Amino acid sequence: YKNENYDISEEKSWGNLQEAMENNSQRGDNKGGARELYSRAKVFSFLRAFHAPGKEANFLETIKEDLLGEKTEGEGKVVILDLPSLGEAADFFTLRLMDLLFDRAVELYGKRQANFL
Amino acid sequence: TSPGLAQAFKALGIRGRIRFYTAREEAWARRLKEHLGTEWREYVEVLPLKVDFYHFPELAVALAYQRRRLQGAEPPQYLENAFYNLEDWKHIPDRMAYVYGALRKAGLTPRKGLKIKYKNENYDISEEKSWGNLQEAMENNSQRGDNKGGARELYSRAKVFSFLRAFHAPGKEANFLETIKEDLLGEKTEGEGKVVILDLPSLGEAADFFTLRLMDLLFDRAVELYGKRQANFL
Amino acid sequence: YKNENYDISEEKSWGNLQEAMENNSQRGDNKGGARELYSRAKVFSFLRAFHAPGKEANFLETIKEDLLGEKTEGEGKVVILDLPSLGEAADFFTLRLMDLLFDRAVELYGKRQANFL
Repeated sequence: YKNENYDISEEKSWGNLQEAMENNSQRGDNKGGARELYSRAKVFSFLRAFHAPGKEANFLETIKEDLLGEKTEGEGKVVILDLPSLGEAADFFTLRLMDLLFDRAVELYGKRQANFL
Repeated sequence: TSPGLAQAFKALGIRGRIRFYTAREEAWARRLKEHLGTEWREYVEVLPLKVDFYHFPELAVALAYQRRRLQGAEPPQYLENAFYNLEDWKHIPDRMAYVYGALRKAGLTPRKGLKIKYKNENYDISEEKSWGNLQEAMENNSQRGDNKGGARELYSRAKVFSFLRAFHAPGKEANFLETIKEDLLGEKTEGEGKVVILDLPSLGEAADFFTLRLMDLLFDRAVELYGKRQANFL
Repeated sequence: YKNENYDISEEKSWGNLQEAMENNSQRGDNKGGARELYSRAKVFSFLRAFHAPGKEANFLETIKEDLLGEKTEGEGKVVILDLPSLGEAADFFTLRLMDLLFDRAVELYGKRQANFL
């Protein structure tokens, strides 16, 4: 932020970040997308269920590497997803995973086949 | 046991009428030799579908501008500016350095001896040491406002050209789109027939882009010939 | 442009006009319709087929004068259009032509009749 390096993992540095972020721009001029997101931040509360702090995991990428990876070519990997454990976000994740897999398969076209069901 | 057009033409004695475009020339040449014999070059002509993107940077920007765009279509602003104003940049060697640098940063292998004119010193992209010196010089200038945006955005966000590695062949200067137009509607290739067969699967994910662009090119030329001669192709 | 007069026909004056346009436009402040059109000029490239320098270069006005001109009242002039020569731009032109003619037919109501097929 600006030119200072705050550590949001710490309570005091996060408080300093919040104070510097809110107090400086006390003019209400050009409340763009980012500022209004910060104002309406409460819309992100439901993500606390399927969130784990810090793994660079992105299980969608893991599934993509399992089914269409370079070093996982062949090997016939069977992927089973426990959709009911995802609650109300199952449809979104299913659609995004399907789109990602289809785009990867299209990119691989001309070299090798996707070969999965 | 069902023959193709190349084998049908050989039986009928029709020579020099098939032009085969593919990105797998070696694979098809071996197959052609074992079916049409040693003299297979008298019936089929094999031509490459790969293009040197350094020679035609306008094809590189067009391919990236019309990519997958997962679900919500979000054409980035920096690609849109480069897509519309690339021809203007060609008259300015300073801006064209960022375009060539963006291609080299993505991983596109250039031809040997290729040189650019960044600032006032001639650098060698094909040489690894000189490529490093050019890369550092592009950060020394990029320390103030300068010309942020336009060409500089392409160099910074040069990962959009990563997928072009499959379609790039250094030192080609072919432009098969213009070659096919001359084959079918060329002034000197008047009549006399010409069968053009395109190996679409070898073009991967760019087959849809090149097929639509080729048909637009051919249809516009056919309109220009109206009142003079007919297109006469299927 | 501004207050200086140029000659876009001449190469050097056109270059001076370009220098005037892009030299002072290094602000990016509220890009409007005109500047956005200038930045996207290639959209007009397909018009190169139908363009012809001159002043009385408008076949629509000539056809309007032929079919509804006061000088050509009566006459019975037969107008035939070679539509295929207009390529992919025929439809538009045709529509426009009709609308133009129709407007004049409304403007002459009470004075005379259009009288054409």
